[PDB]
Amino acid sequence: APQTITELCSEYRNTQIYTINDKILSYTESMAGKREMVIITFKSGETFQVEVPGSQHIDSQKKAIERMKDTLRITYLTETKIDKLCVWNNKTPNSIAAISMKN
Amino acid sequence: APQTITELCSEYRNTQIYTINDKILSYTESMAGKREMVIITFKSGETFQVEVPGSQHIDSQKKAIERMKDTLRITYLTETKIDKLCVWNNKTPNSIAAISMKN
Amino acid sequence: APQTITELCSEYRNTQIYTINDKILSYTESMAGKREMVIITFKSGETFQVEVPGSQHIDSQKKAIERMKDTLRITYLTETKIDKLCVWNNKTPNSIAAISMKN
Amino acid sequence: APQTITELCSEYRNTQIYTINDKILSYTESMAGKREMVIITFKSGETFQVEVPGSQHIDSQKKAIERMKDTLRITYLTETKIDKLCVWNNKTPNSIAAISMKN
Amino acid sequence: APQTITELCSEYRNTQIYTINDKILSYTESMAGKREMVIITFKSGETFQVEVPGSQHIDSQKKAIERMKDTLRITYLTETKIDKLCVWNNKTPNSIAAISMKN
Ligand SMILES: O=C(NCCCN1CCOCC1)c1cc(O[C@H]2O[C@H](CO)[C@H](O)[C@H](O)[C@H]2O)cc([N+](=O)[O-])c1
Ligand SMILES: O=C(NCCCN1CCOCC1)c1cc(O[C@H]2O[C@H](CO)[C@H](O)[C@H](O)[C@H]2O)cc([N+](=O)[O-])c1
Ligand SMILES: O=C(NCCCN1CCOCC1)c1cc(O[C@H]2O[C@H](CO)[C@H](O)[C@H](O)[C@H]2O)cc([N+](=O)[O-])c1
Ligand SMILES: O=C(NCCCN1CCOCC1)c1cc(O[C@H]2O[C@H](CO)[C@H](O)[C@H](O)[C@H]2O)cc([N+](=O)[O-])c1
Ligand SMILES: O=C(NCCCN1CCOCC1)c1cc(O[C@H]2O[C@H](CO)[C@H](O)[C@H](O)[C@H]2O)cc([N+](=O)[O-])c1
Repeated sequence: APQTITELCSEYRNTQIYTINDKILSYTESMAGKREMVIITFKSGETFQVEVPGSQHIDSQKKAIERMKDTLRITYLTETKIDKLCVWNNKTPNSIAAISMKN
Repeated sequence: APQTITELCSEYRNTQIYTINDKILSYTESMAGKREMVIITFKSGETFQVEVPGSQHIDSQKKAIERMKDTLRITYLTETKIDKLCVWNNKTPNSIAAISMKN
Repeated sequence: APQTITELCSEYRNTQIYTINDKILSYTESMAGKREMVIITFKSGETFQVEVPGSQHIDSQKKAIERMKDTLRITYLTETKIDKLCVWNNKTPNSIAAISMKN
Repeated sequence: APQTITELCSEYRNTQIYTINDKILSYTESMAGKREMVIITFKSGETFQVEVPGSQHIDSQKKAIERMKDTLRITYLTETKIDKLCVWNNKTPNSIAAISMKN
Repeated sequence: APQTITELCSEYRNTQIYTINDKILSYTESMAGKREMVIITFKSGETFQVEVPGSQHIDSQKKAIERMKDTLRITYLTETKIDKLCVWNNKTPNSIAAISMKN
């Protein structure tokens, strides 16, 4: 198994590592029909999404998708600094695949 | 996908943005039969609900309605200030579709 | 839908509002068969329960009961003041139907 | 329904009330197969468990057990004082049936 | 049942105890297909994972795995000291079987 996020990220196509080194600036969450997602932004101006669960996801990614949204909400509320994000760049906003934080 | 709550809100009929910029003043939660809902208020007098899950909701919203109430409760308890609410105004009190927070 | 817990509570029979305006003095949780419940008490001597899920409850009340026990646990832990309780008074200890909290 | 942890504890066979009135010293959590359990210890010497789910539990006890582990984790992390524990003494280490915490 | 994590660890083959006595240095989480896992590292250089659920895991272990990720994120967030880790050493990074924390 991978041992860092850089590594996990280079196993997939259309992705990229973003070095954040910052807390989340805004948290957006929606429960509207077909728009059940989370958007975050940074002071740098970047915007990321956790995508609405869809046909592109495998079954084992569904619980992971709710956990990610859980993680982002709590990271926002505690002002925890995020280290890196591994994101899919064929979407807009770019879509979160993985996250890392370090103390 | 949408990049902000406002853009997401304007994909729906019967919605409107309230710019709150404030901590929730009060939190109500009910488990009584047919009234399984949350009600929040602001220092302004604005009252909002998370509707009781129903016929108007599609399957993918069911987890999202539950996430939304988890969000409103921890927001209330931490005194986190809400930025904007995207709400349906064909309900009374108005019904939340999406919420955003900024630090 | 109702806009306050008092209005909400008044839609049911065998219910009354308790105005607490105080933090929970003790929290009790049980996983014992047939007594899967939470009990809370106040410095006033008042005692209240979240009842065991039973044939009195309908379908949609199942997650709400779990949410209400989660809420009482975090309210206890953060020493958050409860404003009112809407309870069913045909049970002892009286049974929580709804909770509000003001900040 | 019972009104305190002691009345509730008296309804079962093989139980006993421990009045610890102290935080949890250590928290151990396992996901190893057939040992999916929580163990806690206190300064005064005792060691208690949350049993691995099994046929001795009825169906409404499955969610209760998960809740109980949730509670012991947060209680540990916050140093919340546990007042009493209703435990079954026909297991080793003794097994949690109920806990109480007080202000 | 085992009374400590070292007694529980030694019931399993291909396991060993890591005495960390330290707070988690980095927390990594991924929702990418087939890498639905969590990775933690320590100031000492040590690196550990929560494997992706698979056929080596029995159903009772599926909930325990979600529980273990939940525990690592909140442990990370609150800077809590991890006392010991019981890990499977036939995997890289080594895989968490059990965790323990004290004061
Ligand atoms: O490039 C991909 N996989 C390539 C193999 C990587 N590898 C898989 C086996 O174990 C080790 C890691 C790969 C790309 C994927 O990509 C797609 O779905 C994503 C959401 O997951 C995003 O929506 C992304 O925009 C989209 O293009 C999806 C999956 N998937 O959800 O199964 C795999
Ligand atoms: O305005 C709607 N359609 C607008 C399309 C926006 N959407 C973006 C993604 O691509 C699909 C279309 C729209 C209105 C809806 O409306 C209704 O349900 C809401 C709760 O869901 C509220 O209760 C609202 O008061 C009620 O009128 C419901 C849905 N729905 O639950 O599926 C869509
Ligand atoms: O909560 C109930 N919901 C079922 C229908 C609810 N309905 C829609 C919303 O506004 C008013 C009434 C409901 C609760 C009722 O109350 C009963 O169940 C409760 C738990 O739900 C309590 O245990 C209470 O002690 C018990 O007497 C009785 C009836 N009944 O006789 O129909 C309905
Ligand atoms: O928890 C039990 N609840 C089921 C019945 C509850 N009872 C119904 C009426 O209101 C008062 C309490 C119950 C527990 C019992 O105890 C058994 O299971 C427990 C876990 O739940 C512990 O593992 C304990 O060590 C074990 O002996 C034994 C019986 N029994 O031998 O019949 C019932
Ligand atoms: O080999 C295993 N069990 C077999 C023991 C059966 N038993 C042997 C002697 O006594 C009488 C009968 C066995 C191997 C295990 O290990 C396997 O799965 C683990 C996760 O569960 C890890 O992924 C690990 O790396 C992998 O080897 C784990 C378990 N487990 O978590 O239950 C059991």
